[PDB]
Amino acid sequence: KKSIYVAYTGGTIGMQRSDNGYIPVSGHLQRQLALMPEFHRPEMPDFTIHEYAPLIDSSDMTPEDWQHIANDIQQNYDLYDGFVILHGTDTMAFTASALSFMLENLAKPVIITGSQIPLAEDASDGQTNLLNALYLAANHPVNEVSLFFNNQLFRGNRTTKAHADGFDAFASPNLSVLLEAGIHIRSPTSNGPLIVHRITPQPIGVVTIYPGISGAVVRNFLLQPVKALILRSYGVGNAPQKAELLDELKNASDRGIVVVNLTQSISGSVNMGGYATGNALAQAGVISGFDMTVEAALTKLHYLLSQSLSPNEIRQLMQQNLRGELTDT
Amino acid sequence: QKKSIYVAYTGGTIGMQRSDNGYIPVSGHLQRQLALMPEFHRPEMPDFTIHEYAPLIDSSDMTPEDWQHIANDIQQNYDLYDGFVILHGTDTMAFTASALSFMLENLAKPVIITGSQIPLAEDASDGQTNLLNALYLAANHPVNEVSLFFNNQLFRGNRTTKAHADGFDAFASPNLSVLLEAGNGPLIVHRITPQPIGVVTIYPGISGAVVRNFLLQPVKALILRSYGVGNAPQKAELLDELKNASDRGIVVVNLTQSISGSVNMGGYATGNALAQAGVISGFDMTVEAALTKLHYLLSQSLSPNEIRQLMQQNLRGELTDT
Repeated sequence: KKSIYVAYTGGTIGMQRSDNGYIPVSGHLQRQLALMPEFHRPEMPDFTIHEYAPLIDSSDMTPEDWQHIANDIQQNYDLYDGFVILHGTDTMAFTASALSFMLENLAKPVIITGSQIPLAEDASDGQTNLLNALYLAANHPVNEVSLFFNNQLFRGNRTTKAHADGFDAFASPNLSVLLEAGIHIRSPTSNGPLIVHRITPQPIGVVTIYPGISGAVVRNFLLQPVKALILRSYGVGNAPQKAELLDELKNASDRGIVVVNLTQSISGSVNMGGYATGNALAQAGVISGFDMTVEAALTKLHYLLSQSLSPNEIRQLMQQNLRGELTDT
Repeated sequence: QKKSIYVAYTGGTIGMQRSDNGYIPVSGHLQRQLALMPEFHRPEMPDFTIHEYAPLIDSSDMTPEDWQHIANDIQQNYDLYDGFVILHGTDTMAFTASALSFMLENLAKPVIITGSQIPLAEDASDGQTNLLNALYLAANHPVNEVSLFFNNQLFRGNRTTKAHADGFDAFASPNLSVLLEAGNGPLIVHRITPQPIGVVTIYPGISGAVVRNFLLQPVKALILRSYGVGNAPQKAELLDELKNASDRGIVVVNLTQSISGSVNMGGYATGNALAQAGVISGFDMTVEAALTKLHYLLSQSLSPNEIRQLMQQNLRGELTDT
């Protein structure tokens, strides 16, 4: 019989509906699951719940909380066959992305999921989300950080919260789902032992270009203590041919700031290869973020900046597919 | 006698020639080609006039000054035609459509912005179908709004964003159904000038220090892209910087990072800590609508409080009441 470790970090799935909003009730998740017979069928794995105290609203997640979850998996790695993380939906995609970088050579499934509604309610997907995450963490041989939502298993570092709320809140815009669990439509390295990278908060600006955007506004984004800037640009990665903008980006890159080009588009790739582009951004030292989500690029920069790497070492690794987060152009 | 449509060729690939050195401008190429394409001259097609801008604008180089040039061009032609088709590069098409929706008050004729990523001539090119369809719809199914037409879909302009980084299905209107699946008072033209706006995305552990720099001079407004239905970390380090900015007259607008759905933070009726820090809801606006709407409002003689009020009112169909 497989055994799964479940961290209840937070989220509405285990809470109680009240007039004053959803409220945490200690042990409520575990008491309810003991009485839901679907969770105890012969084909289901055994599972153990570690309920965080206090639970975290995912909007209050920090990189220290990423590290706490990674450490929890590392502590428990040899004791279980797989891992389920229960988490609020607001920043679930950030946590999934961060954990994919942090857990190198992962060779057991880690599946993050949750629900915006207490799981006893008919409108809640929490029962089906946790049932499937438990079953797949036990039986499905994808040894990656995945996110389960609306009967779909997505690669964690390709996920974004695509709808503000609702049962279909997550998408993987630049990668096919790993698995459909309900209705059907017609892989990174694990060679060598688990390595759990340390991550700390990093001063990163995430900004959007728009017509007429000033050098003065961009200069402010690149003031200390910024170490890296994610620029959200047009189409396949285009920005205005404006010396006052390009000069500020070049000054930043020349003093070791890592400046990364992502598209404002929901889907598709930046096409700005460093040796093979006329993009004036590339001449100002900006690197391509290919088809990364904001979540992947922001967590990948945390991962790389938290180690002992030079600016040039970070720029190279930002452009390399490390954990399945980006597609070669 | 037929409807008459003014076509401004402002820029984009549609009228250009493919070359080893990428697309090059050829003055008069679009107009010459259309004269020889019989589909443009059938009974249901309007009469049209092409005006080719010189130089053409690469839409990635668009400024608010170029928004104004296009608005002024529509104003000067407004009484001479039944409707207006603007040909434009795809990179910033949604920003121009959004800006023109605010600038052209009491618009009572169709304005359709469109374009193509392939020259008109090229086999199975959307140049021919996008321009042909836009001319057909402006004449035969007029919607008296700034609309964006692409890939057999007529979208409300100030509800559009670039969906795919490239390709035939470049545009979407995530928070409003298409105006068409195609398978009071006189015109006032408002002035817009460039405005110092910061457009930022929050993330876990974002610091007070980084947020403080987003709000330094000359910033007059900040679009904050936040989580889900408009949530941000509860930490005083962030909310204090936003409250200090609002207290000195900076307009801070809450948009969702989600491509679809709404911020849920009505001004008088929200437990949001953000609202206590002076942050206002941008409802379900696109980034394009919020950024162009701020340009529009900051370019007039309105106080910060007047801008905050008008930012939360549906002025041109850009946002939905919660």
